[PDB]
Amino acid sequence: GSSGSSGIKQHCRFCKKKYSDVKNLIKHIRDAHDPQD
Ligand SMILES: [Zn+2]
Repeated sequence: GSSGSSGIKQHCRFCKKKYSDVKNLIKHIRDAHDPQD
């Protein structure tokens, strides 16, 4: 009705992908991109 229904939005700008669970996003990057390294 009238209430900001929480909803996180994480997108791998790098590959313009989408991951429901952020935890996966991080693992996906360090696995594919791995820029930090
Ligand atoms: Zn990616």
